[PDB]
Amino acid sequence: LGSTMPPNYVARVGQLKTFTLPETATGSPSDVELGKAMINAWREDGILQVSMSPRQQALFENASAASKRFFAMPPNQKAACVDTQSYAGYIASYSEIFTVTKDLPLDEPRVEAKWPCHGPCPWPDVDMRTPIQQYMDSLGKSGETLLQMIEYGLSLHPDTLTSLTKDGWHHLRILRFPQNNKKGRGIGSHTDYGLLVIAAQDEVGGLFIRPPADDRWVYVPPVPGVFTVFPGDIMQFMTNSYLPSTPHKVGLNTRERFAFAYFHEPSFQAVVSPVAKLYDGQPPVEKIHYGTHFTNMFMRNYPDRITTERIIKEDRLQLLDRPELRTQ
Ligand SMILES: O=C(O)CCC(=O)C(=O)O
Ligand SMILES: [Mn+2]
Repeated sequence: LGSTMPPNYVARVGQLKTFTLPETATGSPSDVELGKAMINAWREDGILQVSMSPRQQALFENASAASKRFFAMPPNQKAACVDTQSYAGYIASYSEIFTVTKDLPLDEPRVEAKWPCHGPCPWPDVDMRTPIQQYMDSLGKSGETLLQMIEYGLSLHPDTLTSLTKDGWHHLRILRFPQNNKKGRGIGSHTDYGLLVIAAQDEVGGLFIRPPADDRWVYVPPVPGVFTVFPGDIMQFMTNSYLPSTPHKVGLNTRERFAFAYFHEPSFQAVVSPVAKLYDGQPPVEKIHYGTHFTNMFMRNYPDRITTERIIKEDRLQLLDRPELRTQ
């Protein structure tokens, strides 16, 4: 067994299905079968595991070392990693996070135009950049494949999902959780606001998920060599909950935990519409502008951040009513 389950936590140990993703998804009968089997795993368990190739496993090991190095920095070398235009940077709460949003230079056209959330990432040095960025380029390649497989298994119109993620606002949440000695939680029960979540953890362990109802909590054990995938609120909105939005909570174990939360997202300028085929005939009139969706939550979950104060003081929430921030 193992019992790597954090202490004082009642849950069922989960037996997950690992899958091996192609490097190049083409629409072959094998890809369609793999997609439909993965769709079945998300509808029965709410989460599934994907095997890492040796290249993917090495980028993950390089990125896992860089994270321990950042959190090993002094409490003020870390606090100085904040930008006035980007939500990227360090947060300390009882986890600690370093979020990597789209790293855009000061002279980039969308940064010059004061678009909300757009700006350069506050790296301590190029030694955290090369590692985590190369992991995000590999995780991005997996995100596009995972979406193509959902398209083939839900028999969706080709490029129904990959058309929104061209210039996707993919972001990574580099997580470190403390030991148990809130006052007893890492993160409470919550669902992800995005499309897909590719997650990774070390051997300590502490993730719990809630599977989709048939017609209690499940502990996700740390299997080496694999990463987990579960969908978010945007996927549930597009699919009329045919693919779920998995609720999940993180508990503190007897050691410190190091984890990664990758969000494969639509473009900041994407207008996500529901899939009519999966709404029995009547799709809602509601559409979600991802840029507004993202800005509203981050100017909300991080309300006293100087990134949020500058948006209200430069009225950047107005560029969101402009059509150029709504056309990809
Ligand atoms: O906090 C989350 O939403 C994901 C955390 C995670 O990936 C983990 O602890 O394994
Ligand atoms: Mn989450």
